[PDB]
Amino acid sequence: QDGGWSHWSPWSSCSVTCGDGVITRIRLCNSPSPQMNGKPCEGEARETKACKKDACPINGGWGPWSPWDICSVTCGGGVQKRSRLCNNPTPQFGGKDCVGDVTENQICNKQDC
Ligand SMILES: *[C@H]1O[C@@H](C)[C@@H](O)[C@@H](O)[C@@H]1O
Ligand SMILES: *[C@H]1O[C@@H](C)[C@@H](O)[C@@H](O)[C@@H]1O
Repeated sequence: QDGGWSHWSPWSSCSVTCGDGVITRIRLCNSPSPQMNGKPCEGEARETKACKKDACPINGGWGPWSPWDICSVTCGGGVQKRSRLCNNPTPQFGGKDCVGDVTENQICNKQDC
């Protein structure tokens, strides 16, 4: 009794919901399975195909902070600024916006005036 392949199983769904992945389907050497010294089934027991979905969301990421602006003062109470860019990367395909402020403030040179 030589082995015989069962019918293919239904194709699975895409391995991913976005971007590229694969759909798989399987067979069993059980229709009939091989007996002792009978020929085993010839071929593949699994078949992986490829599926392509829409691009995955790209969440925003902050770029480097700009250098601190020079202090508005040399003694008592200064305020210097600093800025950011949400373009490393820029949000795309429904990705989340960067979290946080685009600009930063801080007191400086607050000392003996
Ligand atoms: C599965 O992957 C996530 C990241 C989103 O792209 C969903 O829309 C998709 O179903
Ligand atoms: C700037 O502030 C003035 C008042 C002086 O104290 C300078 O020495 C400082 O750089």
